[PDB]
Order: sequence, then C-alpha cells, then structure tokens
Amino acid sequence: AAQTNAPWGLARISSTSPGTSTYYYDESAGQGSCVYVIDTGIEASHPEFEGRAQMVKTYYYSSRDGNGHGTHCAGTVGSRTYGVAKKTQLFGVKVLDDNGSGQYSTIIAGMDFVASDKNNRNCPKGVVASLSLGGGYSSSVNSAAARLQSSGVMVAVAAGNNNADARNYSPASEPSVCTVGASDRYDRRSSFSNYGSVLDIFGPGTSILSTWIGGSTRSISGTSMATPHVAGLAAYLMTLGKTTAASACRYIADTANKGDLSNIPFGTVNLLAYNNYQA
Repeated sequence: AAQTNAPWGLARISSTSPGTSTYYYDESAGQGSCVYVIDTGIEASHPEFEGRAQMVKTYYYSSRDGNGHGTHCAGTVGSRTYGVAKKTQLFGVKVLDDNGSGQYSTIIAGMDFVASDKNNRNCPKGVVASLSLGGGYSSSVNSAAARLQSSGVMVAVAAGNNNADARNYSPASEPSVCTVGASDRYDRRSSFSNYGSVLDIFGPGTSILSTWIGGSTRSISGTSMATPHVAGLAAYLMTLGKTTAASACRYIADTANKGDLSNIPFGTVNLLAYNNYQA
C-alpha cells in the first residue's frame, strides 16, 4: 500500500532515505493487533480513528482527552491518515490529567492495568503499549514497565526531552522495554532528544502531524511523538508475523536504518525505525 503526501515521519519509517513523502506499508496494517496508549486519553470520536479507538480506563473524573497529547500519540500509532498501523485497535488508558501530569502511582497502576486488561481484549496478533510519558528516575516505575513487558506486551517508552542521558529518567531507563529517541526530517537527532546506552531506537520526533482534540490536527515535537511511531511499527510487524512482543524491540533495532542519523552522541545507537516494506 502507498499513502501519498503522508506526514514525513510515516514516509521516513518506510524509506531508506530521508526527504520522501509517500508512506509504503503492507495492507494488513496492524489488523488484529492492539496498542494501549497510556497518556492523557484519546478523543475516540475523532473521524481519523474510524471507530478503532476506545477509552478503557481513567483515574480521573473523565476519560475524555482534555489535553490533546494522548490523542496525538494515538493518531501516530493508528489513525487512518497520520498512523503507522492503520488497522490496529487503540485502547486509551488515561494516567495523565489534562495538563499532561500524573502521579507516579497512577502511572504504575495504569501499567498494571494494561498487563491484566489485555486478557479482556481480542488481540490475536499481539499487544503493544505506548508510553509517551516520563519523569525522574524511579525504580518502581521502571519495575512497572518491566512487569508490563514481562506480561507479553511490547512496551515502547519515550527517552525524554531533556537532551541528556536517559539513565536518569523513568521509564526510559528501564532496560527491558524499548526506549525511543527522536530524530527530525533531516535525519538529525532532535535537539531535545535524550540519548545514552539505554536507548534502543530512534523514531521521527520533530514536527509530527497527527490528530488533535476537537477533531483537529496539529504538528508537535517530542520523544513522546517518536514513541508511537515505534509502537505503531511494532503492532504492524507483529501482525505480519515478523516478531513477537518479547522480541519486537530487538527485531526493530536489527532491521533499522543504521548509521543514518547525525549528532548521535558516542555510545548511543545510531538506529532509525524502518518497516523494511518492499512494495
């Protein structure tokens, strides 16, 4: 399949080269997979989600995305126009309030929620969690992300936007999950992207167009926006049978575009997510 005039990040994940604008992907498109978007919620009624998005959990008075960040991430995972995996199911877990903040105990509970809730969903092709969130180092948050991964969910988490080593951030510093840095359309490390030996992969993170609340769209930047590309890519690859939840991050790093990013600090992987689709 070919999506002409796609967002640059979708076109990048299906290209050996920057600077193209067509997204190529197998038409299975993550059908039969599931992605939990653990964030500020999802505007499930956005026409871009086509009935495939639903709120499954909130820790606040409403499940409704009052921020836009969770909607934007869910759109990069699986919306028809802005999404990597255009047929996946999206499950919203609102662990962040509408200023995008969340206590870490709520974030931990939401992660444990997903590890159990996936047994209430039909995801024959496998389960992904996208965690476009983070703060300071927490061994309890790392361990929650590790449990989720251990439970058979691919966990993809943002490296953080501190332009620092991600060792000092959670859940970015949890080694068993897939820690995602951000690159820009010129294959530069995004100026804000964390780095370090705990990063597993880079995805498009600068000026990423996706769904926004109020049925709108907008372009925003962040390792938080790189993560759903990788989450979406995992759901897509799992549906194609190329990998499983336990091995997707490794598989994505094995099949990634290698050595194409600039300003990657010594000791950080130079790997850009790539679906390796041959049309």
